[PDB]
Amino acid sequence: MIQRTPKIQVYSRHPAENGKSNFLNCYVSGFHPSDIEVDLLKNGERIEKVEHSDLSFSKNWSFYLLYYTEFTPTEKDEYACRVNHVTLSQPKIVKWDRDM
Repeated sequence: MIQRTPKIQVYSRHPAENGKSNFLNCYVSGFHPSDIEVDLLKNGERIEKVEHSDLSFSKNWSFYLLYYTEFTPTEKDEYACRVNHVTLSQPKIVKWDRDM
């Protein structure tokens, strides 16, 4: 057996073909086992509608999740990714840096 803690990155992107749209992204990488819970948070509250959840693996024991959705950030709102995994005794919350 092998278990690996996810790396968690939170960032925003504008699709070049539609530059006024903005997406909040949580890239959860290199984890095993594949069982996992991932949410985007807005002001501590789970975002229920997340448009894209793309899971892949490289080696049979390394998984990758891109979890993202359109959003409209205001300088007052706080966003984050929350991840639960067997390797994490407490849920891990990674805050979005607004300049990322």
